[PDB]
Amino acid sequence: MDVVIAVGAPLTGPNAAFGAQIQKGAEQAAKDINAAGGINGEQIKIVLGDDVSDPKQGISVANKFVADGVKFVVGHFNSGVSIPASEVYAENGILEITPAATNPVFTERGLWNTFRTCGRDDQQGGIAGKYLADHFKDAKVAIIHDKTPYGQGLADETKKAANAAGVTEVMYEGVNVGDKDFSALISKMKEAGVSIIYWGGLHTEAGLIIRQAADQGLKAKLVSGDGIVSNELASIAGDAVEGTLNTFGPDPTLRPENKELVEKFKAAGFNPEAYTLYSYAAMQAIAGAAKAAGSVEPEKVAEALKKGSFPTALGEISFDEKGDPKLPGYVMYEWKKGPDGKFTYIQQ
Repeated sequence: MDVVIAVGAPLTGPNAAFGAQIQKGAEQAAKDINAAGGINGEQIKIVLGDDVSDPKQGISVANKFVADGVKFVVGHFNSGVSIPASEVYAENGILEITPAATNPVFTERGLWNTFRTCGRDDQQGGIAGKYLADHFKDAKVAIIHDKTPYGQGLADETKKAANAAGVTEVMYEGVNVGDKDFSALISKMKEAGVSIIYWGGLHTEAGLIIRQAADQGLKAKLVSGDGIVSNELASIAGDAVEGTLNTFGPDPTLRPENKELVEKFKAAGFNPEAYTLYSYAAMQAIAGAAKAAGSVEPEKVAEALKKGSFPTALGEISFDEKGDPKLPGYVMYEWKKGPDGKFTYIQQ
């Protein structure tokens, strides 16, 4: 009997590009694992669910997955979607491994079923806050967030770390996801002499802020997190994106062992940037744990995940008792033109 594994992701909406990263990564992994004999001799069957980065629609997706006999979910992208969805999964025998949701709460509720291949925002904010102090000790910093669990959570972790390292922000403000006119906020930052904008949120709002700041004559560098790692940031922001900084884990497209895999994605018409291989790796973790467990039962796969180590596109993966991966930490990237002439994030 096929092992039904769902991709829960923002396939449409503002974060569609990330939905594609997750979908393409998981789909290719399923194909590759199936070509090698499947999981414990059984083929993977992928089902898709589009959460539109909307917790309400994520819950409907979660319900659809339960009804369709889903056993494992790779996803979701947004913490505000993944946290509520994970409860539905936890109550209905479904293991969820997110490749991108970073809010600490996701693995801090004592649920048997929650795992990640990505890091978490207490780790990320620690790195970011220390970076602000190390490189912009005397700068006037504005901390702006998108009023979501993820965005404000990351801003707050960064604030805490920056504050402890001697940087006191001159502004701390929330904006609403979906809002697009930042003129007043940018003017306020200009009046305040802001030269650094720390952004707790995603690429859509980040790109709008970067572009509008340039247009309005606010000379400030935007610093953000894992939420902005898409080419679409550059598409929205334009050339003004140059110099932008953000934290992200290791870039797995740069791992030598992934050379052929990355070439294969490109031959299929997809640029497997950012979370693509984090999603690929989540599928690999499920397969490896099931192999070790001698079972495809989600509860048994969960126990196996917390015991052993497994080969993935991210490197050898293992998990702590809360479901968080033991993988390399966050590093700071800068936006610059890559060898292909496009602005992208490159590790400093």
